[PDB]
Amino acid sequence: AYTNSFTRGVYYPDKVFRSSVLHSTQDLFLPFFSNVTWFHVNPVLPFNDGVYFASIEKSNIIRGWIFGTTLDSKTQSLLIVNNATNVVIKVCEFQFCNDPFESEFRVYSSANNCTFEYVSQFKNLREFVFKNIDGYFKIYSKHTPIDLPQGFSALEPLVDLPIGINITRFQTLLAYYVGYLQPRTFLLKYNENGTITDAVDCALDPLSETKCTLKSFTVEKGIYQTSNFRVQPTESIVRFPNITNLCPFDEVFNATRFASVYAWNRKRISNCVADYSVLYNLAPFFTFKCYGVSPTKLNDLCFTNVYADSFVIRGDEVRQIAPGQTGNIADYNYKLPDDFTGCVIAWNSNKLDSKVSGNYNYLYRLFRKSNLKPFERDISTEIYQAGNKPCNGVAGFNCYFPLRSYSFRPTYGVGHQPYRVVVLSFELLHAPATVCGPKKSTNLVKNKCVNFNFNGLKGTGVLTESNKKFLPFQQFGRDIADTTDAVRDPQTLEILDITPCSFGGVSVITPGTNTSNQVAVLYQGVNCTEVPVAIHADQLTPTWRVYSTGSNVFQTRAGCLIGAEYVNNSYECDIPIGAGICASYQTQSIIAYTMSLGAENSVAYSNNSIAIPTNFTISVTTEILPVSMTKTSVDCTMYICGDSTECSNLLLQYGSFCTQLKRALTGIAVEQDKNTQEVFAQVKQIYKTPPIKYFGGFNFSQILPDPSKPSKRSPIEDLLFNKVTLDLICAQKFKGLTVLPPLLTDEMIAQYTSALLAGTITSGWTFGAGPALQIPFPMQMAYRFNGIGVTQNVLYENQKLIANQFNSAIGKIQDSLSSTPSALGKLQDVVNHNAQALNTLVKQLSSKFGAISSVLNDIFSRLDPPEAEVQIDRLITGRLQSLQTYVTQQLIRAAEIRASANLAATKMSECVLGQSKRVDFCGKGYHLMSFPQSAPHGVVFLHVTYVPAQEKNFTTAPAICHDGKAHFPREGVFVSNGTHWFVTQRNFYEPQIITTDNTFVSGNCDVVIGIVNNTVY
Amino acid sequence: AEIRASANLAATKMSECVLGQSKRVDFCGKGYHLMSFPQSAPHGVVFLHVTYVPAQEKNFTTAPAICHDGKAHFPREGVFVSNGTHWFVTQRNFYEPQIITTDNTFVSGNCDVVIGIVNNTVYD
Amino acid sequence: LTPTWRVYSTGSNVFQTRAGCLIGAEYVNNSYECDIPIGAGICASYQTQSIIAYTMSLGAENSVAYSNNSIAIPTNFTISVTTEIL
Amino acid sequence: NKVTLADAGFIKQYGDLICAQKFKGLTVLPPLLTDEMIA
Amino acid sequence: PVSMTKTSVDCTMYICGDSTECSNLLLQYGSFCTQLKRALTGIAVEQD
Ligand SMILES: *[C@@H]1O[C@H](CO)[C@@H](O)[C@H](O)[C@H]1NC(C)=O
Ligand SMILES: *[C@@H]1O[C@H](CO)[C@@H](O)[C@H](O)[C@H]1NC(C)=O
Ligand SMILES: *[C@@H]1O[C@H](CO)[C@@H](O)[C@H](O)[C@H]1NC(C)=O
Ligand SMILES: *[C@@H]1O[C@H](CO)[C@@H](O)[C@H](O)[C@H]1NC(C)=O
Ligand SMILES: *[C@@H]1O[C@H](CO)[C@@H](O)[C@H](O)[C@H]1NC(C)=O
Ligand SMILES: *[C@@H]1O[C@H](CO)[C@@H](O)[C@H](O)[C@H]1NC(C)=O
Ligand SMILES: *[C@@H]1O[C@H](CO)[C@@H](O)[C@H](O)[C@H]1NC(C)=O
Ligand SMILES: *[C@@H]1O[C@H](CO)[C@@H](O)[C@H](O)[C@H]1NC(C)=O
Ligand SMILES: *[C@@H]1O[C@H](CO)[C@@H](O)[C@H](O)[C@H]1NC(C)=O
Ligand SMILES: *[C@@H]1O[C@H](CO)[C@@H](O)[C@H](O)[C@H]1NC(C)=O
Ligand SMILES: *[C@@H]1O[C@H](CO)[C@@H](O)[C@H](O)[C@H]1NC(C)=O
Ligand SMILES: *[C@@H]1O[C@H](CO)[C@@H](O)[C@H](O)[C@H]1NC(C)=O
Ligand SMILES: *[C@@H]1O[C@H](CO)[C@@H](O)[C@H](O)[C@H]1NC(C)=O
Ligand SMILES: *[C@@H]1O[C@H](CO)[C@@H](O)[C@H](O)[C@H]1NC(C)=O
Repeated sequence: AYTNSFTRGVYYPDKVFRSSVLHSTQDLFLPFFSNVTWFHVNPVLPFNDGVYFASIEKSNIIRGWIFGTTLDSKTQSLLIVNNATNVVIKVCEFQFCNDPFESEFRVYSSANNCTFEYVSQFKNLREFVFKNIDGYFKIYSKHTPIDLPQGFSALEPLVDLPIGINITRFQTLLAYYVGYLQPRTFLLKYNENGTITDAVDCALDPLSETKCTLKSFTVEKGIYQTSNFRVQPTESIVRFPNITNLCPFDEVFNATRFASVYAWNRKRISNCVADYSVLYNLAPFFTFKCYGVSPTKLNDLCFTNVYADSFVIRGDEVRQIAPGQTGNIADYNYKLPDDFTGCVIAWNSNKLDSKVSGNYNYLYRLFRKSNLKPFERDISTEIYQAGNKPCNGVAGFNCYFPLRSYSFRPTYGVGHQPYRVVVLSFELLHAPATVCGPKKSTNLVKNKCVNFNFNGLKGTGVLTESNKKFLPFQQFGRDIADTTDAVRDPQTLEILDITPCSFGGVSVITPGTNTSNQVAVLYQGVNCTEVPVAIHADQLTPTWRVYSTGSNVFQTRAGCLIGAEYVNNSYECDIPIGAGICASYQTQSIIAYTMSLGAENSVAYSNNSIAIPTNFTISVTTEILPVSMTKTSVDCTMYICGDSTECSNLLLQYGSFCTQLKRALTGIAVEQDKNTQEVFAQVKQIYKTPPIKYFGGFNFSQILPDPSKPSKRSPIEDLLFNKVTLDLICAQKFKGLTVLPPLLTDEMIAQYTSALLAGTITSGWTFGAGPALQIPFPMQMAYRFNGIGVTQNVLYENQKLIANQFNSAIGKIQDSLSSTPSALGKLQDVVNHNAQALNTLVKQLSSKFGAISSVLNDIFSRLDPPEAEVQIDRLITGRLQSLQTYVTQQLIRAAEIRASANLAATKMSECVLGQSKRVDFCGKGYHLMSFPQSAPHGVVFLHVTYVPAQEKNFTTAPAICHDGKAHFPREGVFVSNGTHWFVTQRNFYEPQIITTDNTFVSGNCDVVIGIVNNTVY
Repeated sequence: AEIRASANLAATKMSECVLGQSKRVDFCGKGYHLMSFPQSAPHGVVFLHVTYVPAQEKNFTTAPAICHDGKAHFPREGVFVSNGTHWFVTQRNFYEPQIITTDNTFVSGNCDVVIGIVNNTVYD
Repeated sequence: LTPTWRVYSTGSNVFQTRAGCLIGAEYVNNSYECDIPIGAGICASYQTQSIIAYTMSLGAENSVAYSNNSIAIPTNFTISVTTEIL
Repeated sequence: NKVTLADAGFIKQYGDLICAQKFKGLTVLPPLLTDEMIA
Repeated sequence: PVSMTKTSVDCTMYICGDSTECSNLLLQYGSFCTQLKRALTGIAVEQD
């Protein structure tokens, strides 16, 4: 039968204790919700990559297993039996009987050579995990007092056996379930007492991939870039030249007599198959040193200009056959270019060249005027002159013959014994190739993703017939990036274009893990006709699938959306997809739609119709502005090195990096206090509110300091300081990352805010321009109504209604902040950004950066200084880069916060210390006044504005013709109830009788279009 | 980027403080801005801001409106203040008491709504 | 002691602050304008003769005589000329 | 018609400089608001 | 100007194009690609 494995088979991947962490592990796991085979009480199930084995029973019916390859005597098989006394393990040549199954003698007949033996110690669930890696048979296990259960439980290591055999099949020695392992990435959640309490299978589905991307088990609503889909190569091809003759290496290496180093011999190698394995049969212990390549890779490459230079030298000069070496041999005999690509093969040839008597067939130049250029040969015998004399003639004093013989003898020490040297020079500068290693050519697959190899150029992509034409000397084409984009096929000589395999970005639209587990997927920049759908795991690198269902596939200019039904109704954007398309959870399913820009409203325009408001609303709105960020300090050496003195000494050689970082962070830290001072320290005097808090009916209790509180904060300020969350700090501290306190405490900032509020309440805007002049609050409001163009009588006649509207509006602010979650989101964003940056810095200390380990002490305690310093250099470079990135991001964030703080200071000056006429600067409507409230890292402004309401249509005229004079309203607009004509102020309907004092006259009523006949009393 | 923000601010101040008179509070100095003068400085600009600062304040009694002949009067371009026994209308930022006439105030309704209205003669 | 040198803790010249331990300054109870900022509201200055730590002063307290019928009006003015450097 | 865009971030159908960038892993995403909605 | 081009980078494709050994090595340089992606996503959201 078959059943669902659920979330079972997780096993502790390491022996390290961990607590309150989310750790990511790549290992052989049992994929979640896997189809496991259920057997009941059996056959010989295969061993694919490791096995999860479960056994629900209460009678020890299951006793062991037999892992092996043929399970016969012709091979070696592992045997594991659980006898009531012990457990027996035996890798040994077993002729297992056909139905093994208490008489243990009924399992196998013969037990030939045994290379490994070992002995050790409500139904029940015995879970096991068997793996075979690097010759080790690992077993993890767990017992649970109990269709597999549907809970989470993790398996602990039991034993690793060095059994040294391949295991392809196994059989249970007699309900047991058998699942299989695959290479997977898992996100494991460790408990506080170090217990794995949950896992996420990253490759299970798109939501799991989102969870692993965010390193969390809960995903908020939104759209997340999770990974990129990548089409995988279907097959592989190899295209090498058709040449089959072997290279003439025997006539080079196996030569009766080699040349002299001064007249060294050069041989051209072409049109042949170069099998370098034929080497390694030279005078044993020979030197085979390569430059630009590795000896083990020569058989896999193709070469352009292969030359074999052969000569004989003395052993102690073999070190001189290398780039940049100096000496008689390297200066006057045989020089190699500094940029030499090739291989030097040297081997002692005492038994070929040495002569008991002295061999004079091998000479070397000892004296030359100048040095030689690379690969140059000098075969002249002129007399070298070390003296100023006209040496022209024969040898003598300061006149030496330039060549001297080695005189190799069998009795010499190794250092002066003959060595035969062969230098192979080749250009791996691709180019058309004639010498190639032994490699078989497959067929050419076009218009299909493949792994390809053209004369050693390896790659993956799609090959198409090219319209480009190469010149005879050209074999590859290159693009702007200098990557090969065209290749001439070595056999047919046609030109093929190389294109990358289809790939793209994938985004996951989630309504929120809380709300639902449904997801939609956006394949970005792709049309649905091209969305990968390959069934087998050969495509869509994510490796999960979101199959179509008809109405669940939509095409947007941002890409193809799968899993969201498109609707024709328009809404506000909930989750932005792009190109006008948004998505949301209907409730039940995810729906995509075109976003609405808002509701239409045709304004009734006429040449004589005017709408005048008849009422108003006092609106109180909120504006939240960051003012400062956490001041941070970094102990550079403690972060980079951390208790390692060797690392500190090595660090000293890297420059003034830490001084620069400290200076930049100090600049940011000082700027934060400057920001706070510029926002809140505007007042010179700490004004205090009057003990008797009557203000004409206006109630400031929610904004004024509350004397009960130990901090003397207002109720709204307390709500703000509780809504913004401001052991991880200790972990950061241990790495040298510290937070510096702000200069102004929250009590001092609240005191500044209180002084500002008292000044504005008791004196209006006068305390911002000089001495604070007291004025009754209703009179101040009358001034602020005169500011927005409303006559004073409006306030005094509506004092109680205005006061009540203000009080109710101020009352709703507490709810509005506390209710809407993402209200303080800007200040919380500042806090979260700092915390995230520091946590990222701490987490970067576990990165190896290509070194063998991220622990400096382990590197120093296991390596000699020469190589240790290389590894430590990798680590120090990586950590320095982490610090530099952190400081640069901090500088950019501090610039942005400084802009926000300059804006907050401007708002403090122009909305709290005065009444602003700038539209939308201090709230939506017509600004009346504003109140500041401190917030953990910023300032909240409560803007009080006047909003017209209950508008009424009237008929209007540009002017009034009376007595023959044209009349225009001095401080208002002409309106008509329908039959009578009044003059009204603009923002409040207050009709008045048209007199010659509320009106002025200019010209006759013959030029003013629209002029109307009436009487100006 | 920081210096460019500073130079944008300096250009704005050159436009609104030197080429005009600014109503924005504290944009062109502390006090009510009258005018400003630019002076070039080595790598920047210096603005000499000339502002009007009120001084030598005196307390007065004040009322929202004045009741006369059963009519409520609100000041046109001033506030009502009292020497102690008589009543004047003054401009806000400088003590310039004037006899309350029916030319520097306006009538709006009766003296039965304003919370604080005071009886006195509005000379016609 | 990594910095080797040590400043003697004479008792009256050791103080605890949220910024850390201050040694070589005497905490007083007067409030002056901040001269050298230590942090968390604490500043330092040369008294004259020794270094003193103190809680910084936000400014001189003031109380505006608010009533529901009293208005302060300036009788005079000053023409001020301030400087702004950009 | 006076400002020339380079990519504009719209669907590319498999089969110049944009192609080079895309093959190297660099893409342009479309703005949320279209030109018509901004208009 | 109001907005600029929104850009996305496939870090693995740029650094390790079509090489798998390079990708498995790149898995050891920490969260660099994740930080780059987060920064560019922040820019892209800021444009809208
Ligand atoms: C972890 O184990 C400890 C053992 O002392 C126990 O006290 C604690 O409650 C456990 N944690 C849980 C149950 O979350
Ligand atoms: C040299 O000769 C030996 C013996 O015939 C042979 O095994 C070897 O491969 C030859 N070396 C080369 C480089 O051909
Ligand atoms: C995607 O490909 C199909 C098939 O060629 C085509 O009809 C469609 O227009 C393409 N998508 C876009 C956005 O052009
Ligand atoms: C006044 O408005 C109406 C309707 O919009 C229009 O027909 C008429 O021409 C306008 N007046 C004049 C003088 O055009
Ligand atoms: C103005 O609005 C208020 C509600 O805030 C209402 O009580 C009052 O009656 C309205 N005034 C008029 C004249 O409708
Ligand atoms: C002012 O408002 C607070 C909170 O809404 C309330 O408790 C208090 O009684 C109010 N004061 C007056 C004088 O109405
Ligand atoms: C003004 O008139 C238009 C059309 O005549 C009407 O739709 C609108 O509701 C009116 N507005 C008011 C405030 O009466
Ligand atoms: C004219 O305005 C008066 C208010 O002053 C109003 O009582 C009257 O109804 C208006 N005329 C018409 C025709 O509505
Ligand atoms: C307004 O009165 C004047 C006075 O003679 C007259 O000429 C004009 O035609 C009148 N206009 C209308 C629209 O009645
Ligand atoms: C205004 O009255 C208050 C309270 O009596 C007083 O302290 C203040 O000095 C007075 N103002 C002037 C300018 O005399
Ligand atoms: C009242 O004003 C009058 C001027 O009309 C003058 O007696 C003096 O300034 C004030 N009187 C008192 C007692 O303040
Ligand atoms: C002003 O005069 C009216 C009319 O007699 C009276 O009702 C009112 O009380 C007077 N005001 C004061 C403050 O005495
Ligand atoms: C006006 O102020 C006085 C003194 O400050 C106070 O006794 C009175 O209650 C206030 N007005 C009202 C209506 O309470
Ligand atoms: C106003 O102040 C000036 C000094 O700035 C002084 O000379 C003058 O007498 C003052 N005027 C009054 C009326 O106090």
